[PDB]
Amino acid sequence: MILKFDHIIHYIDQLDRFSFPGDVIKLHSGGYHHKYGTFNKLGYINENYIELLDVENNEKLKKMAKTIEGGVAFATQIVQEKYEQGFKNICLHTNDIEAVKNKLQSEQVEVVGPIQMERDTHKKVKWQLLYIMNQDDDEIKPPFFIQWEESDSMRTKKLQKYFQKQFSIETVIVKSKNRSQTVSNWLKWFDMDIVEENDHYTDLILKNDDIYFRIEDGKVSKYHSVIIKDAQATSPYSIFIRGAIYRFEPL
Ligand SMILES: [Cl-]
Repeated sequence: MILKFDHIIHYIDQLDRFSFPGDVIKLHSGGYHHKYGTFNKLGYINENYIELLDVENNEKLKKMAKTIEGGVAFATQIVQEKYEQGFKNICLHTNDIEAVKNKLQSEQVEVVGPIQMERDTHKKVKWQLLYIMNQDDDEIKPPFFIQWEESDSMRTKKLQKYFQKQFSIETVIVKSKNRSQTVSNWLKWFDMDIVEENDHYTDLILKNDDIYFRIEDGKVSKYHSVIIKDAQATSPYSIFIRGAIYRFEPL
């Protein structure tokens, strides 16, 4: 199964007022997720993006969080994680979500979906989501899967106008209070390869993508930071904003 990094979710309260410092990453207004009462703004990088997410209809999201789908859904994590701002999850791209569902189901991993999804464009974009429902404990919310209705790469020719090619996502850093468990689960669910193992962290990689996934020991369990290679940077820097860390590195 060919998996690639699709997007990272950052929960930001009062997202309509929000912009990145010095407009380092340009943003484009997204749409509204009718099922959940959430809306987004998108930071297109290169064949992947940053999804900034907020809640417009709180009563709808709270209702939805109490359902079975709500126990796993990306939007309802806002409620379940007590409205704490920051990176919520990562989403992995597939061209065959049914093959992913069958592969996980053949390993007895309880899945939710495929869930049909849509949002209107400012001029309709469709996709399906599939979630992992771990019966055991999760320190880290499991990454979820996406299959865009639009073909690959029919999506790359439509969004190339928005891609900011000076940037390239390199690494996603996850802090876990149970690294051993997080690694074991991610190797099982995502068919990842082991890159590095030491007393502090484990680096993982998808078989069909160049992004590193660093799971490091921490006093917290969370999606912590993203490392973005910046072609226009001469010196590294980090931006802490609304509970998330965006690290920028030259080359
Ligand atoms: Cl975990």
